[PDB]
Amino acid sequence: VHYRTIDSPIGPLTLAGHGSVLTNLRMLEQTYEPSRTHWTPDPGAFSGAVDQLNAYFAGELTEFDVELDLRGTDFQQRVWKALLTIPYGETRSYGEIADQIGAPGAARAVGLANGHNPIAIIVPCHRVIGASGKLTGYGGGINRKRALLELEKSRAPADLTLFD
Amino acid sequence: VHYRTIDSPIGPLTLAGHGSVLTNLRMLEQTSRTHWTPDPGAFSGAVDQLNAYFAGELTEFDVELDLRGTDFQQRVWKALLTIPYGETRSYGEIADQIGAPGAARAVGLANGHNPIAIIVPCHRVIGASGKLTGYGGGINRKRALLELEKSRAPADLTLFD
Amino acid sequence: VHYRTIDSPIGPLTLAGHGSVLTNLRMLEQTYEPSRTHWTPDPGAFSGAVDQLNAYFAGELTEFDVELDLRGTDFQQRVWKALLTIPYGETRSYGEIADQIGAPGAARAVGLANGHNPIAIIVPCHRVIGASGKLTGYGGGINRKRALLELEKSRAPADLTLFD
DNA sequence: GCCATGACTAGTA
DNA sequence: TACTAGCCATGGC
Repeated sequence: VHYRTIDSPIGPLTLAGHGSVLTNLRMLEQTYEPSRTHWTPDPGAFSGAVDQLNAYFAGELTEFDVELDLRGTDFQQRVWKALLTIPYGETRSYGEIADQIGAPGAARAVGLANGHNPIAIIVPCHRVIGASGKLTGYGGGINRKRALLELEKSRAPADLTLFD
Repeated sequence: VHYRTIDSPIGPLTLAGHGSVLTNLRMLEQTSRTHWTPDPGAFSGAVDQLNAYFAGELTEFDVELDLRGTDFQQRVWKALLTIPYGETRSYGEIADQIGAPGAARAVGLANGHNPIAIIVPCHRVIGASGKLTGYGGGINRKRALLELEKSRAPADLTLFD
Repeated sequence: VHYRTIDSPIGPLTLAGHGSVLTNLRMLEQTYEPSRTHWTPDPGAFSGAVDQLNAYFAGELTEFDVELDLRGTDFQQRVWKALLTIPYGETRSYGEIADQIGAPGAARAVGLANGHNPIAIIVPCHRVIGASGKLTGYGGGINRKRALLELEKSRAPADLTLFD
């Protein structure tokens, strides 16, 4: 299992997976770090994705063509699959997904499922929010989530939104 | 408004209201009684029934109620009244039943604010896990009343399980 | 208005008031700063109240003999008055207090009123907790809340509880 | 338009 | 058991 850390406007992102397939995408200081058992530094890895992320922040990207290995509970899976439903710039609520995937009255259970997302950004755990419309939490900081949302309505540098 | 305290297996019940219409029924140490005048001759229709209930004979009250409270509380309480004797529903089920699904916690609090205990069968609402989860005059009373309605016979004893 | 700032196990406390009657008592980085308008420092001030606090933190003093002047809402005064009810070493739920000043349903409301208690220990906003058992929030952080509650529970300095 | 609430509910370690 | 990135109705402010 190979891993690579690139820079970003919200800080270093660390991608990981097998060959060309991402298993992980995490940030600096976000809760629930996976055990990184058998991880190897590979500077040239995930070049496809690495390009695409850079573009995303640069404004020019909206849909992510990448290969993913999502490993986790069928409830967790069913959720995360739904997250990719969510288009660029749009937002859904915790409650709404619990409906979409047919687990009505599981609005909170999603809470956990979002946080155990192993592949941030590309799987958009940041596009899910409270029914009132408030950011309730983010693995890597509530403010970071905010910066990622304010990118997607106005193409505003997360470099900035981040210190508000 | 005029009021009267009586006994029961679970200790003093205070009934209150105006004329023969009942606004409150409160048991001891529960979760503002201004202008209230004690009148030990009142609500005897109600009081009769409340003994019958505890004897395990009455299973359908016949009293006039005055349920002052918020819109959402009315709707809840009114829904409490549809729960038959010796059955039970979840806080969820009620939420659904009043067409405000996913409010069940709120049902909890409306349920908390029942101004008229027992006759409004708020104690028959329970957790979807079957858990008791709390009652105004304590959990042990809740258990007692439920056990009573199950057995159609006094569960005076159940207060000390 | 005089004030005097003294040391304590939970960080320095500042007492203010007129002559010998206490109007405020607050901690560092406490939520809801009041304006210190026309405050002038008096390092000999309130020596009654002081020698009691040292004794309170030594676990010896249990009931404060002190003249207060509280200022706030019709309601806020009801709540704060309800607080001097609570004996050393016991607690009450938020809503429990609500009931006791004849205003059921106002739990979340008593929330704020504590927030705004001008005198922090002597009037024990710290002895008020969520019915869940979990302790909900505190002016100078839960660390400090926890510590005080443990102090009363042990009749013994709990100045490590800050770090638990 | 803010919240230091609470008789809920749903999945994991 | 007991954890939560939730929820909805509140009552002051």
